[PDB]
Amino acid sequence: GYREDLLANRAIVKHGNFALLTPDGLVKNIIPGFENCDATILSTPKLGASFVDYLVTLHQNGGNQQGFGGEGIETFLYVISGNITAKAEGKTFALSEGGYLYCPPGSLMTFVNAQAEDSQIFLYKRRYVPVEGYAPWLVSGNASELERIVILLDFLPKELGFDMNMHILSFAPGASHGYIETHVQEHGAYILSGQGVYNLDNNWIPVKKGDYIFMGAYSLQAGYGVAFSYIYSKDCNRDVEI
Repeated sequence: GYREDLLANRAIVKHGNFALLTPDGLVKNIIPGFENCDATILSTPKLGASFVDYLVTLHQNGGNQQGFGGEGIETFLYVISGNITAKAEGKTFALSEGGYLYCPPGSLMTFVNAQAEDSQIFLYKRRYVPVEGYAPWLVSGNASELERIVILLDFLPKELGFDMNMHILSFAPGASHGYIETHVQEHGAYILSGQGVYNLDNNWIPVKKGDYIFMGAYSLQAGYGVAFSYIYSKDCNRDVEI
């Protein structure tokens, strides 16, 4: 049989713990402000996340010219593929694959497909948490130009001004290393490329390009290549308010 039919139907959920979503096999979301593009909402508080993230494929002139952000809301955009034109804080950014844009609270973001063919984007937003004597700021660039800490990438500054960060993990084929972790902090991962196997709630699940995974608070993760790379969020630098 076709390797594909085998991997058909993997969308599993364990609210608050984890969820494997396959945005493909999902109904599109009609979100005001988004024109000529298919938007599909992923993690949301109703799933337990303290953020909302999206996967959006932009058709010709697809994007959001209305302004994505919101008051007290910070956002982050990542060009999965194609070319778009983002705008924020009066500036303009020509983002190509790997191009990213972070906006501090308040600085609405707009973006549109900059090419003829479809451009695919990954969106993320959360309610920013201010701390005395600090503040975040607009950050933009391309993954290519990022440090190369297997390879870990840190998209945002580590300063307390920031209360979150986006990362990309890559695993070359002949790799002998794998991913693992336990955490109080949630995670939202979108598999950028390759194919691998994850171990969420003690069960192995083949994972692949296009898949999305919600790792809830207080969960154990693990995965390995089989180039396997994925982008993922992570809140940080903050105490827990009660």
